[PDB]
Amino acid sequence: PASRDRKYLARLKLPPLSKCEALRESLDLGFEGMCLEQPIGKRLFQQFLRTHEQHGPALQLWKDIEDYDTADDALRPQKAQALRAAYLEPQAQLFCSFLDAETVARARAGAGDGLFQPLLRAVLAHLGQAPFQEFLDSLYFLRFLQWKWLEAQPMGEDWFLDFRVLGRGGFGEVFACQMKATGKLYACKKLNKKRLKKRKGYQGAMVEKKILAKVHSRFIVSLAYAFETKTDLCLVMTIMNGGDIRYHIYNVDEDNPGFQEPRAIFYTAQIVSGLEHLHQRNIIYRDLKPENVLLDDDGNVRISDLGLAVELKAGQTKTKGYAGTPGFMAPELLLGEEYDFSVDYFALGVTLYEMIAARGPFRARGEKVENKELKQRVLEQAVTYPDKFSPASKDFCEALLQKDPEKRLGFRDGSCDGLRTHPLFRDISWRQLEAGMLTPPFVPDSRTVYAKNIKGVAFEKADTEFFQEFASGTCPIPWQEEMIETGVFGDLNVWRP
Ligand SMILES: CC(C)c1ccc2oc3nc(N)c(C(=O)O)cc3c(=O)c2c1
Ligand SMILES: [Cl-]
Repeated sequence: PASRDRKYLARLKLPPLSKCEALRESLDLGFEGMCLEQPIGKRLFQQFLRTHEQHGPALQLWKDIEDYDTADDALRPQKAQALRAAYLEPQAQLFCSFLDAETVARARAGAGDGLFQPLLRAVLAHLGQAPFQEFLDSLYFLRFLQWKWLEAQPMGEDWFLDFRVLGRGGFGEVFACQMKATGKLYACKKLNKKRLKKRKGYQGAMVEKKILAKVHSRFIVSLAYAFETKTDLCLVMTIMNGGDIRYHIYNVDEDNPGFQEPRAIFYTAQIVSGLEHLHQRNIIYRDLKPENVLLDDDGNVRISDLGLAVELKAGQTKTKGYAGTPGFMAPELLLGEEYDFSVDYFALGVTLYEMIAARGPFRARGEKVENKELKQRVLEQAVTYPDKFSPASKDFCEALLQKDPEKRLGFRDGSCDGLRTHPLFRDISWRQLEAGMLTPPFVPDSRTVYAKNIKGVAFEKADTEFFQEFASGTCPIPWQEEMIETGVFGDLNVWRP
């Protein structure tokens, strides 16, 4: 697919303003939701602030804090100094007068990791008041509505060209496809309708869809579009051309398999960030393993396949249910007891162990064991560590592979902050990692392909009613990201050529 389609790009055209009146009422106009969380909203909000002299200081301070948050440690002292001199001095041209004396004085002191975070909250609080109100009453808000109208237009199977098959497995096939208008590459997972019904796979598919839709993280595969065809239910999501971790452990360098420790730590840190994102939203992954951790072109990883994931309702702290992969399921799960997010951290310990050791903690390399035998080992067998493990790796895996979930390291006080402070992540800049700034340790070769692999019922009302609910359409944030990434936003959002 060495070519976008101009026929479908032509369909991406901004509507007249009258077509956006209906949308203006039936839409969440929250400041946080519109101008911070939605890329096009933020972009248009900042353009508004740019073009209004009085909001210049607040805009540039906002940008410089974000600049400081992603900068190299060597440049941070300088950028902190320049920032304070530019915005936090009464006589400075871009002095932010809207701040309190308390916040300005505070920001002028200290040089910590979380510096300017109180300052950012103060700026965003200010911007969400008067400047936001002015924005709603400006052309830039109307332009946002135009983009939102375009976002809501139908973009089903006709907008996607499948050009290669990636996998064939449980419940359907996975294709690599191109969004025709913009040319962006996606992975499309197609679930066969008849097969789903036959396996009663409605809950598992619906739950996965809803989770992928509501979650937005660089360490979890994103859902961009959800639509239906005559035969399939389709999920268009982030493509990951590097393939799964497991392949990279064993099938590159087969004479010395396993990752170098720095590389294993990098992926672990990325996985942790993904897990935290789910756990902070009361979701349990329940299927963490090398084969479900995928690599993209740049060498960054994401967790995938949320089919066994479960969301706790409000008030609920633990759940019950046998689900997962043999060798990665925690003891408390295997015993049929209640469990929380701790099960995912046990799986992380196993995942990290396998990355370094090039084998499971409970089996030798290539050993085939029956599920009853492997169940006994997880519950009873103590994990041994070969010489490739450093003191940090061993200690960390020992902490994660605790059979008792009370003694096990993981989610505490609404975060993984306690886990981050382990000496294993000594050389990891969490701040840059989470912003996707860190250079990955290994970059996959685009030439190289990192993989192996190769009834009649009628539909009722409840089936079609379910499929429409499933086919929720375009996911707002991933779509906006796409419009910007591909330059379609820049191209259509002009004023004077
Ligand atoms: C055939 C192999 C080299 C390959 C290349 C790209 C891939 O891109 C993917 N993207 C996804 N979102 C998911 C997923 O959502 O599970 C899975 C894959 C692959 O398996 C996958 C496998
Ligand atoms: Cl205006």
